[PDB]
Amino acid sequence: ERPTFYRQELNKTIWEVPERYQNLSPVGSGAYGSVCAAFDTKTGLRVAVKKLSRPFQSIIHAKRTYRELRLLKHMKHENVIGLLDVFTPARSLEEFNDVYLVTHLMGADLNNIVKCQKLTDDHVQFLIYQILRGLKYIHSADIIHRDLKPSNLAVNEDCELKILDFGLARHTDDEMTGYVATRWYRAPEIMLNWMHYNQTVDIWSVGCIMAELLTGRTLFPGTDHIDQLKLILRLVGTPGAELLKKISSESARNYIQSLTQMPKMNFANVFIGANPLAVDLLEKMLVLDSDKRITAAQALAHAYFAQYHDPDDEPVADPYDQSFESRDLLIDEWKSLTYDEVISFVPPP
Ligand SMILES: Cc1ccc(C(=O)NC2CC2)cc1-c1ccc(C(=O)NCC2CC2)cc1
Repeated sequence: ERPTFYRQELNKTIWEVPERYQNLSPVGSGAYGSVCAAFDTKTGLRVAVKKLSRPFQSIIHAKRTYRELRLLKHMKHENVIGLLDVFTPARSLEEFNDVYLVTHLMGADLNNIVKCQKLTDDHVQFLIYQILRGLKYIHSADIIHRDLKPSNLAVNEDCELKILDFGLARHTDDEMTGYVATRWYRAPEIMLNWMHYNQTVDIWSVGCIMAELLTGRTLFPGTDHIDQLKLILRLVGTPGAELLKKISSESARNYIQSLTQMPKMNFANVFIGANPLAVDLLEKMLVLDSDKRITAAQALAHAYFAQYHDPDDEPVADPYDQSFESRDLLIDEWKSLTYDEVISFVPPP
């Protein structure tokens, strides 16, 4: 049964949304795309409404629209952003051309938390616990976040946390250039394209985030890719023979071999005053060889989280069929698939 929709101008375009959503107000300062906060009068929830920009203008846009909708429809986990609603004012596939995604709105991101608050060790435990609990779920569906950073960890007043923006990858070279947070949380294998990477890139990012909650300071605030790699290698040491062999980029291998060999530093001296259990977990996360990093499931059982860990309440995801990713389709075929997903949406309980 079709809701009645109303129109207003927001973010220099016409937003057309069901009446249940009231007091739309732009948020994010552009960062999360075209997102408005709203009040969902039907549920009493503060919601975030994302209007997809030009979702079917190219094959690339059409496929990424389908991708985002597929991802959100799948994720049903307390620590992972999920889909409250998805709609279009279109009454048929022919007229279908805008997609609006509705999620919970959290009051802040972690970037603002670590900037404006003092985090106790207990706050760090709880926050990192929740990130790993959400990542266990994401990783179990064979989704890689690839871009985990403080600004995509959404947090309410009770420090309850949801992970945003997983599996969408993105980013231009210019965006990754220079003294920029966009690059500081990236695993070096993906920063320098050493090899075909996998979900283990996300654990590096968690290590960088955790260290920063502990010290209040960016762990590897490189001024550029090369300066960042040097900051990283000073802390964790230069690669050994075994890791070198795994760098399939011959070019990248050759460069990294030009560097003066350095040993791994003592993490107790780097993280003075930190809980020894935090120091140990950092050591297990910040391993240069991605093969040897602790996994999210393993990390949840680490002694640092003894107060939060519950093995009966760390769920995994239902199978996520992402065979569409291998598929070459036309714009109108991606658009039809997206429409089927809009039409079949059933809201959460
Ligand atoms: C609305 C929306 C739609 C999609 C996605 C997403 O992650 N998609 C990728 C597929 C996973 C995210 C959102 C969204 C959810 C929450 C906030 C929020 O609370 N921001 C932090 C506070 C402002 C300080 C912003 C955007």
